[PDB]
Amino acid sequence: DYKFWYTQPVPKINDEFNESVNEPFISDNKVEDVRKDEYKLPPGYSWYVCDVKDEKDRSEIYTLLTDNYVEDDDNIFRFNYSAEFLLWALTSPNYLKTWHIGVKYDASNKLIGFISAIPTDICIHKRTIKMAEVNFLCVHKTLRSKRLAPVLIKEITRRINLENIWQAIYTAGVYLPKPVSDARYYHRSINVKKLIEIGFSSLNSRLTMSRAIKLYRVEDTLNIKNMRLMKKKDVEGVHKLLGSYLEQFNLYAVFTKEEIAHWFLPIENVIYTYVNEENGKIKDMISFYSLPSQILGNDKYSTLNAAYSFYNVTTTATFKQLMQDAILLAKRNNFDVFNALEVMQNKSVFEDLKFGEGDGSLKYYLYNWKCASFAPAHVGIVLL
Ligand SMILES: CCCCCCCCCCCCCC(=O)CSCCNC(=O)CCNC(=O)[C@H](O)C(C)(C)COP(=O)(O)OP(=O)(O)OC[C@H]1O[C@@H](n2cnc3c(N)ncnc32)[C@H](O)[C@@H]1OP(=O)(O)O
Ligand SMILES: Cc1n[nH]c(C)c1Cc1nnc(-c2sc3ccccc3c2OC2CCNCC2)o1
Ligand SMILES: [Cl-]
Ligand SMILES: [Mg+2]
Ligand SMILES: [N+]
Repeated sequence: DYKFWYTQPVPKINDEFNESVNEPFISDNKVEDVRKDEYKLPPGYSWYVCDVKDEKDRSEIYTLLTDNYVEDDDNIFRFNYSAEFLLWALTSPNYLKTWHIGVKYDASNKLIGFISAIPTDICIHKRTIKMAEVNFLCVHKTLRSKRLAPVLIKEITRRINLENIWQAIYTAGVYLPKPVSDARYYHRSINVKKLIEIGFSSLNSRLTMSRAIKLYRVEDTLNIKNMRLMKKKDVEGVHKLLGSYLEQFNLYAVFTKEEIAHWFLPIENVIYTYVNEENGKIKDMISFYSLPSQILGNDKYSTLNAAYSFYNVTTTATFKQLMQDAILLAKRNNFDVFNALEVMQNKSVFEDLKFGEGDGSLKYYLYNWKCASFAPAHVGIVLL
């Protein structure tokens, strides 16, 4: 029925647009007309402005997400974004603290809901638009199906519109009106044995434990011998290499140098970026972020460490050789599995590099934007 989504400027379930349509649902919006009152919460709940730079406010958001955020379909894994990852994800250039919105239960003073946005320039079918990237919408498990989520959504929309921004980008595993693209995820086992023991991977009479371990063995030698952790001197080179690469896609963020520095400079247990420099020029890059999942009800293991393919560009090797090196660098950093979406050129290497198809897919959405949908190979952005 989508009783809430149908009141919003997003496509109806049956809407399909020609490649030539690329425009808002509602144009000529006026900042002066935006509501100045906060949306009403049910009795006993209050808005709270989170300070993600304050360790203790950041720890509250962390706890709320650790306990109540996204699980896989079978409720075996729940994402466990670290506190330091949340700092990086929310404090990108020109971020607004007022777009990091909590909801507390007054009587306990406990955070029970959150939603966030950061500003980014998004190019959709060759038109670049200032947008908000929305993420970390979460309502405590005890308060589900009370229609709190549309309150969170309408309040962040209002605060975004105060900044004269009228479009947003977001991703979800659930189907909503109406994806612009849908990308399945794939997984490449690194610590085979652990993945078998927690239920993620399987054996059979052909594939015994020892044979599974040998199937996924990797050689500890890079195809691109000089691939090294990115350093601040590499920001201009990464900006040129990535910025050029991304223009081929139907949907991508347009990064400034500031943004390159924030989204790529390495941070242990958060973001890993490697580069290959030749004559002071960056010719190849690999990047993946750390997103562990908490393992629910396994006696032996509590955490699955997982590296998430982010942006990868090669000019001196084949894309397969580059992604093989990305797997190796993940293995060198203690990750159990390497996860990738079928975006950009990724799908082309999955069979050869022994990726297995996962359980589900990630839907990409835009708010207040009408356009043709497209295959995920034409998606050139990866959200957190
Ligand atoms: C111009 C600026 C524009 C800015 C805003 C752009 C839009 C931003 C939109 C947000 C983007 C976030 C992206 C992002 O964070 C990444 S996707 C991860 C979302 N978070 C989780 O899955 C965490 C675990 N689940 C929860 O915490 C709750 O189930 C949530 C809070 C999801 C819903 O709480 P609830 O207690 O289960 O449900 P009610 O309160 O009763 O609300 C039901 C209404 O919520 C609609 N719903 C459910 N899940 C949704 C989802 N993932 N996106 C959008 N809408 C979602 C649902 O269809 C229904 O509407 P309908 O009746 O029409 O069908
Ligand atoms: C809960 C869980 N534990 N382990 C799994 C697999 C899942 C299910 C799942 N949901 N999204 C995904 C994937 S794979 C993936 C691979 C590369 C890049 C992004 C993603 C991605 O999305 C990102 C970005 C949007 N925000 C959530 C995380 O994977
Ligand atoms: Cl309303
Ligand atoms: Mg609710
Ligand atoms: N996301």
